[PDB]
Amino acid sequence: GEAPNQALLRILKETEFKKIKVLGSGAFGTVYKGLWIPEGEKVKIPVAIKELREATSPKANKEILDEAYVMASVDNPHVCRLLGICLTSTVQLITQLMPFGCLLDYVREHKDNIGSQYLLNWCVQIAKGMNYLEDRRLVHRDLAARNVLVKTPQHVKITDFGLAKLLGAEEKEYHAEGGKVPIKWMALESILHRIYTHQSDVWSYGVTVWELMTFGSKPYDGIPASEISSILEKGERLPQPPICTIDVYMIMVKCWMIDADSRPKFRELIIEFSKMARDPQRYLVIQGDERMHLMDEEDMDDVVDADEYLIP
Ligand SMILES: C#Cc1cccc(Nc2ncnc3cc(OCCOC)c(OCCOC)cc23)c1
Repeated sequence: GEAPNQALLRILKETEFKKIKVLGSGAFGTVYKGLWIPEGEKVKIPVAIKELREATSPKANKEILDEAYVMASVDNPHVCRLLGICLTSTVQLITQLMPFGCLLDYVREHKDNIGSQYLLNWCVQIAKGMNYLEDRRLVHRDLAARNVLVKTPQHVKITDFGLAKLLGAEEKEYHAEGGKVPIKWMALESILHRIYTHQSDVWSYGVTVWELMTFGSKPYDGIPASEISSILEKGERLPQPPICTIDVYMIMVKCWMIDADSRPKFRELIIEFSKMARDPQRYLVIQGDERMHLMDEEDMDDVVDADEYLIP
């Protein structure tokens, strides 16, 4: 009693796309930047191409195809979608280019120009994407700022489905196996029982929210992954970001309750952050909150311009 997944997997000819520059060569393969030019039409589509290292890997090959399967099965404005695959020596995933890269690095190199309206709209958008995934019965499993891409400063989307698992109809949770999950973003029950749920994703959503409000800080900067379970067992949690009103911080804290059902639901996070988005400054206190444009390059507020200083 399960719905057939009639998603279309598109096989694209390598001749149809012109690679142009590598965006990153991490410990997973490489991500390129290019243009997809379908033979028939008269359109040039900016795309990102992801593949593995030159030599063929056994299990890594299955993993790209697993990731292709999930990306080809989601269609939402706040989720990254697969345009298709190109069967070369190694399989290549092709998706829409998110020009401004990942959100984490984005908040880092733009701290001095990120106003409360942008922060709150991203929380709404990320919550919408996640609620969609929940409707599709998909449990992310690696939600974090690094996995949210920026199409434009006003439009972000969730990505990286490398660990995503689709749950059955009467299936409530996923039981994992190997240890390859980032500890500092996982629910307590995940670390203790390898259990994952939509509610487990909410915990990660909370942490993701923390990264944004702190403009890109590393959660538990000191503490090493091994200790995280214990500090969490003692009831410790991430600190209140300086720009955070208690209203916002209470949202992050709720996503971190021990009882998973006590945490909010993505559909509720959307409503909550949406209300706050209508009146940004009542919820986040940021020094500039616009732009913060005559570079003094000094620490002085008794400065007065010469054409305002008259005959003494
Ligand atoms: C298929 C697939 C797939 C799966 C997971 C992740 C991505 N990533 C991306 N997809 C689309 N556009 C990207 C653009 C990027 O530009 C970043 C710098 O911004 C000026 C970018 O940065 C790569 C990491 O090094 C910075 C990643 C992009 C693609």
